[PDB]
Amino acid sequence: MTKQEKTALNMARFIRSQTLTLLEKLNELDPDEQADICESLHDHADELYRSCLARF
Amino acid sequence: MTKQEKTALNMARFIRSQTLTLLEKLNELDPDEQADICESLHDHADELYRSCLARF
Repeated sequence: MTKQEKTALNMARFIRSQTLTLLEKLNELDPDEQADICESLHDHADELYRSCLARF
Repeated sequence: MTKQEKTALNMARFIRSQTLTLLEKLNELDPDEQADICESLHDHADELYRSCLARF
């Protein structure tokens, strides 16, 4: 278990935690607003993915 | 422009900001770790989406 591996795992734990907080907050908005936010999260996750592939 | 609309927009601005920070940090991990994190973000965005649809 390298230090960097611990950092990657912490990042994953952070994302899981943040996601649960977002669910709680989204429940406070209207359906269409929830849809807009979820779409943005999805699109941003994919741009990150392509950005990592590009910087290779 | 309702208060709730301002909250939704702030949430979007927060997600954009967090995403840019994640790009910076992912560049510090190995390719396979980057792939693992990006996949988790993508899967979590979709679970959120389905969770919002379910709670309707």
